[PDB]
Amino acid sequence: GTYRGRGVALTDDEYDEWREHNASRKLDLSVEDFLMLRHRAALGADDNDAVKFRSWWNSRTKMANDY
Repeated sequence: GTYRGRGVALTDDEYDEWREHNASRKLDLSVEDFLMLRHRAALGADDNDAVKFRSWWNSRTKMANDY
């Protein structure tokens, strides 16, 4: 996967789609946080924020797991 904190630009879609994540989940989250949520979901970590991200994002998009 990508990274976090290191000026992460993330894969092309998901970063832009994070701006949508901000909208849809009615939060005001930074990309790093997003990248984590998707990271865990995509890769194989099940931290609840990431799983609730998964649930929401995978009913609609189902991302582009660092593709």
